[PDB]
Amino acid sequence: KEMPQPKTFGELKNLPLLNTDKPVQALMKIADELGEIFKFEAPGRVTRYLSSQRLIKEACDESRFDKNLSQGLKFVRDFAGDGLVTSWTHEKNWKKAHNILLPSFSQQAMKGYHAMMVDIAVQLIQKWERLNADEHIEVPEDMTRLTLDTIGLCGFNYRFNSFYRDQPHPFITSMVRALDEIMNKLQRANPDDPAYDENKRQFQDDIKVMNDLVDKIIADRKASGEQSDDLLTHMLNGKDPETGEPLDDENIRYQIITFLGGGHETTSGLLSFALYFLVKNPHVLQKAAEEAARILVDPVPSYKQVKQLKYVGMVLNEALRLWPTGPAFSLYAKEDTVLGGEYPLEKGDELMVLIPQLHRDKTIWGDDVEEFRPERFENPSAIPQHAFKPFGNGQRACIGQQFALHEATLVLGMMLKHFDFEDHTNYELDIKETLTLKPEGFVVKAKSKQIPL
Amino acid sequence: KEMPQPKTFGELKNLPLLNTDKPVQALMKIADELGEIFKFEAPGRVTRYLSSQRLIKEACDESRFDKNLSQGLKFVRDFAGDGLVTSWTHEKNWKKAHNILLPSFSQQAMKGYHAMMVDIAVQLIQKWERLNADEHIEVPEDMTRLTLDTIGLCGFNYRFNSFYRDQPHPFITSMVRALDEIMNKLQRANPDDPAYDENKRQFQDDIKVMNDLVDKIIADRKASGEQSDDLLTHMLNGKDPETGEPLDDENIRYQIITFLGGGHETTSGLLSFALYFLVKNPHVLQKAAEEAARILVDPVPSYKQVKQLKYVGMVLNEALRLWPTGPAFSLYAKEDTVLGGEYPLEKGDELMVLIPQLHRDKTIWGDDVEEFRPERFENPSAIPQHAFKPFGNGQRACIGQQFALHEATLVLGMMLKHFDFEDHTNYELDIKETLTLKPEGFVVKAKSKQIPL
Ligand code: HEM
Ligand code: HEM
Repeated sequence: KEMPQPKTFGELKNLPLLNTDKPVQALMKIADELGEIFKFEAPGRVTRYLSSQRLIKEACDESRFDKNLSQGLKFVRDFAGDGLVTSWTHEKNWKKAHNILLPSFSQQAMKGYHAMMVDIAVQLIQKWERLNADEHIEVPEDMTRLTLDTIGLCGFNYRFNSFYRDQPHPFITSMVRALDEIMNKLQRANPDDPAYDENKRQFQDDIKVMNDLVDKIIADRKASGEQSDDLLTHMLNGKDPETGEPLDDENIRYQIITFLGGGHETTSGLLSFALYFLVKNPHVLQKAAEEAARILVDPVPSYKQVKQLKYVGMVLNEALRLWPTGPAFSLYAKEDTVLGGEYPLEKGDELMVLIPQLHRDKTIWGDDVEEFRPERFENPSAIPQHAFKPFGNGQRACIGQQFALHEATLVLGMMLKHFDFEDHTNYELDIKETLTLKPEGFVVKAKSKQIPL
Repeated sequence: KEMPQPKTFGELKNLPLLNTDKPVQALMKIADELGEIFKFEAPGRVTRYLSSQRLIKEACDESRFDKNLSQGLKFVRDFAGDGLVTSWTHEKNWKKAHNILLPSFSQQAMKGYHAMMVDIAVQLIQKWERLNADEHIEVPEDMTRLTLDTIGLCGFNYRFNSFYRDQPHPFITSMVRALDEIMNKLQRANPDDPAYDENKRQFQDDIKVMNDLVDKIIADRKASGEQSDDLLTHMLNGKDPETGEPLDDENIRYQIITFLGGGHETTSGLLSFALYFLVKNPHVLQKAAEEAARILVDPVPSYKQVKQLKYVGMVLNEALRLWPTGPAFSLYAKEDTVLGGEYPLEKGDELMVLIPQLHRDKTIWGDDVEEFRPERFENPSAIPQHAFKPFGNGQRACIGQQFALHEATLVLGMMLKHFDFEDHTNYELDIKETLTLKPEGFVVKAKSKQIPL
């Protein structure tokens, strides 16, 4: 069968369709019009967007397709190098680092991070307890403070001290400016044009900032004479069982950058969407609060109590169903293949999985795919293979998934135990896109339940 | 640290604890009571049972510990001699045979076995296709017919023709009766009593049928004048690269018996437990069956398609986590040493790894350790070293591991492609123990999907 394709702009083909603040939301709209697959052509490149579980379960066969670096990720590689997110599977440093850092997300490791997650969570709760009558909460801003600080402390014993700051930490300003520079690069006809010399001067400055903090984190660890078993411990000391080799210096630097960027943004998105859906669905908020109060019976949560917040977990999954905060991942064909018995592909051909659309496939989820209903996840194992993919696929799936979900479950649980929430502006969801998705301008009021912490 | 010890029986010490049909399960229950290590005393022997990954990972250090023959294996050596399973690592014939036969398990060799594995697999599928409307399947019975036939045919070009029989083949009747006589001998206070002279004559009779079949297998091969590149070809003609020597006649006979025994029973257990867990976990059954339908698109599976059954592979590994079919292995201290910083051992001290307990270490796997969740094996690198050992350890690990999993993956794939399964009796798991583990009395109904074979 011949592939649907959205409207074209002459020699620019489809490229102007992504000249927008909201490209993923644009593609989702295309997917609504054209169905489970469409061709997307730009000058000198072609990809195919998949939206159905039927096709995506084939794309997620690792014998037939491997992770591809999208143009965006290729530009990310200019500062994240061969860190885990921006490495090819066949690069030696991918499997090495994969093997070395996976124990940093073991069950023992997760227990060891719990205390410091509580440290940051207490700081959030205290900030909100200390607000005056009628003040509000800037939700994504506060959630980004929490998640940046959490990965900094749990991973690196580094304190960003974001709750002491009116404005994001410099590292994040640089990071966001570098990603912003990257977004703008995706839709430029002449990269080399001298007009863009000021941008790449700014890009080089942003990379300088990120590396300055890297140098510090490393120098502090070397100088604290510490083996505080955390993510950094593993980066500096762990040896890969296959090769018997450690990470080299350069790669460690890239890993720090990678984990500092990747380790917070998607999670803050998740928390912001989850709070959004809770205030728009008071019956769900009430049920989630009921669990928080029944389970979190101590002044601070235990690891085991967090594992027992089953419904809070369902809330977080149902937020990732509707708005997966890393909304796309890219694949390539390992060999010539036919997709879905209809679409022939040649070795090298690229696919894009459009996760938000996958998560709205009515053959999987039923009629009411737009409804926020955490009960869809009562029994997570009922969900078919390759139907719910907010953490990607296979050996290149998110290494930090259990970290993300533990942090988010801890924090949301505490939030529901301690405050009642009001959507006082009747906020209209507005989704900002970077490489990630987040509510923009989401604000709430939190009335303390006056329960000691 | 003082070491826990279960309840005692006067002069008999702990030995009557193993006077049950289900000793490994009894040992697991003790492990749950007493923890990561206990001492077990008999008249004239002591061993320590290990259950934690922390201690087992040390036990698996080959510089400190070498494979020991348990009292059971020492008795098996009465007919398996210095076959690979029943040899000491320091016996010349171990490394010789290991070097000679290890190439018989190369993916190259696997490719050559595939055709004959499908032969037997097709016999099983056809049997089930030919059952009448309300008939059932005796699962362990059929899985044993299949596995025995596979190792006979692929190994030795011998056909047990087990699907043409109601009763097990005489070889397996005698092998089973001989191993049972071993099991009973592990409990007898005065072995030389005249009350057991009937048992000892029958044990010799069972040895004689095994040796009769061996003689025929060798006779058959020689008169054939063939070099059918199989496991028998290597035994008969292969030379050890290190010594430059072939196996002698005697050792060849022992290898044949060893492979015909261990080549089938553990594999048939694995298949039986896997099918058990699938019918108990319908959401996993549907995921596995969907995989099989998507991958096995030809009337007979190819070697390449069997390698694509990733989720089926996960199901098998999760059945090996809960019920590793060879549930224990034994080690001894090569020198005086201290285990786990706390438990001093003298040269020669014996250890027993209790693999089902290892696999239930909550520190490694999480709290939900009794649940059947194949997705624990989605990313191999996420499983700590020495945490999953169904195939033993190091240079003395299972040589047949690849063969076992290829056969099992092929067969379970075809079973899920061709039939729907019903747990019509709501079976209560009943685990029969020999030296190996298997469900007893497990029955299902198979409804054909009427897909041609
Ligand atoms: C809700 C939160 C998160 C979501 C939705 C998410 C999503 C994803 C996705 C979709 C991928 C695959 C990207 C691709 O195929 O190109 C991925 C990879 C990754 N994620 Fe996450 N992530 C989250 C949280 C985290 C956290 C907390 C960390 C670290 C602490 C992290 C570290 C990574 C890394 C290192 C990779 C690359 C893994 C590899 O290829 O070996 N993520 N994530
Ligand atoms: C699921 C199936 C199987 C399991 C769970 C399994 C398990 C084991 C274990 C635990 C050992 C080590 C024993 C010890 O340390 O005392 C072992 C050794 C062995 N297995 Fe397997 N096995 C399986 C299948 C097979 C197959 C199919 C074959 C032959 C075709 C085979 C042949 C052997 C041999 C020859 C050894 C001794 C290797 C040596 O020491 O050099 N096994 N098996």
